[PDB]
Amino acid sequence: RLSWYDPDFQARLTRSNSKCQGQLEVYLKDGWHMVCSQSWGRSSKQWEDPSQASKVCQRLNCGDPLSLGPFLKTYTPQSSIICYGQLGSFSNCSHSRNDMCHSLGLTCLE
Repeated sequence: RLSWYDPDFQARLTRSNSKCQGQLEVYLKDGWHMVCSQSWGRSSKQWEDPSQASKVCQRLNCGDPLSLGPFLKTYTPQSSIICYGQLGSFSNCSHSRNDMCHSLGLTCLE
């Protein structure tokens, strides 16, 4: 129903320090929500493929994705969400009602 690949899909990297390097904030029906790096059954450790987020970096007019994984620990049990299913699908995600939520970060080139 919703994927980060859709042209209708809206996302931003949180202010943080650089607009091409921050926490992944995505647009849901409700509104903007941060993604927790415990989503899609993935663990809070840097996985080997950041390229799946090239389209996201493109949406923010940034360059190629350098890294994609747990970027710091912001903690906001309401704004941060956890999706279940297939990596990339944001089809009705759940709130991070857990005692170990980590921030998902995307680093795109300038």
